[PDB]
Amino acid sequence: MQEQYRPEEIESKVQLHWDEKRTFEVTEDESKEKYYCLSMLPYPSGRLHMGHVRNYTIGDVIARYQRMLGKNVLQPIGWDAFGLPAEGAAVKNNTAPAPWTYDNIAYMKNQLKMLGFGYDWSRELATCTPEYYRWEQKFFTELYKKGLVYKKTSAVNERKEIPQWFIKITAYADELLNDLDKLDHWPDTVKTMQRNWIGRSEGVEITFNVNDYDNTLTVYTTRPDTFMGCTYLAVAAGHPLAQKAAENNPELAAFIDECRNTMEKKGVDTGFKAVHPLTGEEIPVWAANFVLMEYGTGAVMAVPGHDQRDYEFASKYGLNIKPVILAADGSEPDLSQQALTEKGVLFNSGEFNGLDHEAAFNAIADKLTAMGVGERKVNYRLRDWGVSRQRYWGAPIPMVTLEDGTVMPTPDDQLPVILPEDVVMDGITSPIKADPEWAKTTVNGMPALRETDTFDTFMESSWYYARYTCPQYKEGMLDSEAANYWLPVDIYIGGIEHAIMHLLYFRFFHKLMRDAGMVNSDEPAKQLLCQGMVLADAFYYVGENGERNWVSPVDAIVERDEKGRIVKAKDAAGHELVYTGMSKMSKSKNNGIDPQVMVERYGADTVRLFMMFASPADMTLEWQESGVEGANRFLKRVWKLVYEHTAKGDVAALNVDALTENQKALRRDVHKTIAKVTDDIGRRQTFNTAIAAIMELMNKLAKAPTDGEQDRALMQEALLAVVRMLNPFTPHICFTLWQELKGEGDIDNAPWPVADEKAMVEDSTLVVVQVNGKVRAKITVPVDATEEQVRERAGQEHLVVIYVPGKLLNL
RNA sequence: GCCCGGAUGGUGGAAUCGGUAGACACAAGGGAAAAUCCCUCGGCGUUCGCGCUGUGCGGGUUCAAGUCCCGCUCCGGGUACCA
Ligand SMILES: [Mg+2]
Repeated sequence: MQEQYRPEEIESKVQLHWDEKRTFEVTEDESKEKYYCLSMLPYPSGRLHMGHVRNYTIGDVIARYQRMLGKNVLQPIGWDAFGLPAEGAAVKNNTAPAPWTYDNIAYMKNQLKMLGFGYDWSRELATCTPEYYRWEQKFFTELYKKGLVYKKTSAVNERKEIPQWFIKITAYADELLNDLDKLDHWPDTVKTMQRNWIGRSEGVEITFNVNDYDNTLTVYTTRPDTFMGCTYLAVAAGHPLAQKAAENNPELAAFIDECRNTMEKKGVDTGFKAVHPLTGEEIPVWAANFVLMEYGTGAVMAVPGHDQRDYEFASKYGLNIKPVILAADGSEPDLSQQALTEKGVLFNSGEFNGLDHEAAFNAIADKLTAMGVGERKVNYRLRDWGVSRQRYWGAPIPMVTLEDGTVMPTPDDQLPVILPEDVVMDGITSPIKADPEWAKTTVNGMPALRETDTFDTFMESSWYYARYTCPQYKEGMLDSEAANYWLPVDIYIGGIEHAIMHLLYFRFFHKLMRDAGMVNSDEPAKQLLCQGMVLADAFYYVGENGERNWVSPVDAIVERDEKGRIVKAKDAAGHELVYTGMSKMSKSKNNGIDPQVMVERYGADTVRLFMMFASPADMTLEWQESGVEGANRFLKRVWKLVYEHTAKGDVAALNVDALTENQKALRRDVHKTIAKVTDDIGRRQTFNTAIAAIMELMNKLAKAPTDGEQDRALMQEALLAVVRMLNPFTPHICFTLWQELKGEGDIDNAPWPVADEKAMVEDSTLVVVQVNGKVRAKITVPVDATEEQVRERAGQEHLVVIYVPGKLLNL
């Protein structure tokens, strides 16, 4: 055994070994309990960032630990490889998105190996290859044939009316919302975000006649109980009613054009009068900047007495404000300053007077419904999923338009529709749109023009978790047996910022696949763990020109007070720096830290250990070089204790019967430590305290004598235990130390240590004696003494009723 | 302005159970320039044994609150008129 620990001499040999033995490659083995540990797949930007390192170290810790518990563990890796950055890099360099992307995959793959992540590399996928995207193209054709796909012009952000393909995600909204109650092991924050994003709404559509106007006008309301307080209707700027009025009304015309471009209220009277269906009285119709064209019908019944936006519009333009709901105490409301918003009992409402809110809602709805001018309607904030982009670097959309004018899917025997990778980019137009020949094809015997827009990249990320189960299956999108063996994912790890995009889409996609017969479960992941951001100090100076210039913390020369807080700071050019604290990492604050640099400076194991020790997985992590150094020193001390132990040669069989009292207490701490680290990693997922627990045991182990045969036999049992406990975190050093300790086989398939129950029995326990809360004594008592026995030993104490067994007496 | 989180030593963080506050580590300081190693370290008071105090500020429950409830202050993050 070398005296010095040198990761440059250990890590790449161990990595090569994991590749040569295919250590982390797995199959669908029915004789073992499965565990699917998934980290959000990287985008191949060019190099790993510290967030990848954190995300993927947490997943690797869990994957390795679950393998040591005897489970069959799937930990897959792949590349979300289409998307926008590659077209910008292609143009800037003078290349193409494909070769740039594949070069990045190669470089980042080598980085992930250099971190020692135990992936099943046989299942590696890059989502830009036709072997991947072909199945989403087929799947999109099936969705279309099932009526879940349509095309429409919609406003994207300046503002454009762009045609797009939509998947009807709203067909599944109820279930996406309802099934959140199944998600016990997702965090409350992500669930609430999804609930609010979905925005389920129960209401009524109400249709109005409109004088001297060709069509009726339908509004959506969530408060039909306030119907007799409706003093005007309001319509979105883009509504066809406003469009019409706008032909004779230049005031309106300019308002409608103002709105197309650009929380104040703004509006123009359209001059149209709608007829109130109950009273029969005319009310004015206004165009209003606060009504969304895209939601509901894009028109509202305005009740300024009881909706604050309607109140502020009516106050500004002098429209009638009419009260129809009473205050909590049955008094008429004070509307002199703002709307009365709470649901109450109606007044000023004729036949509907005295009705409470639920009764009012129902009665006014029932009456409009029977009059043929209302109907109950559930709406959603959630929009349908717009899946097309006017971009080149993505999966082609499998639709065609025949010479006819007719629209249909690309035939089965013409899938995949292949994105050509050999292209020159002009910056301006997609190569498959710039070339008129590419879109020309033939379908059902006739000349067609095929779609040139491509899929948004969330299309590929919505199902990759499932394809990892059967990545080389050529017969379909999924081998249902393989997918149902591995799914649902046991734990999915990735940031909270994906909460209402990817983390909603993959739930939807899972359900589509369920309803196609492809999987047999309702949800794709049991547990979601959202790891915190990695932070770093940030500094700037102000130039003579008044501009802020940000300076990397490595270039900061800081000065620290008596208590170590930063009091001044300068750069080597002499600029006075202002310290802004720990801050999210960015190129803008110039405070990013390159994990490659750190891996080369300290070794992967040090970087992994620091990242798991510094803070709980779900909280923010403050990157501190003094902290990383501290981790490196710990591993060096573990290396030292093993070197000195093995230097003494082989070990006698431990004889538990003949152990000394000290020996017995020391062994007790080995086994308690095993029990805690197990519970911390396996159930609590408190990785930082699991490590602290190992460190506290080492501190004792470094003190134990090791001359007598038994002392050494005990250290052997301790160190075999420590090396295994540390292995999910620091597997390179631990792989090597296991061999030095002559552990059996490779550490990766060694059994996780189990605490010996015999080793942990206490002869005695300590009891704190308090008088009136404040501690006045401490006493040792048998782990079997009765109250009165305990309270008697209590009484005997010269300084010395509530009693917790084994813990506390308070008098 | 909304919805959802936070607040413990000089610092990151422990306290899982309402029951010994500060494990573990960093930073300091003392020990045998740099590096390693070993001991001290919440604040104040001290006759060096210890005493009083202490979890942003208030209050409620409790025999007992960092923990559970309710206010106030101050810190972060999402969401842009969804009728
Ligand atoms: Mg603090």
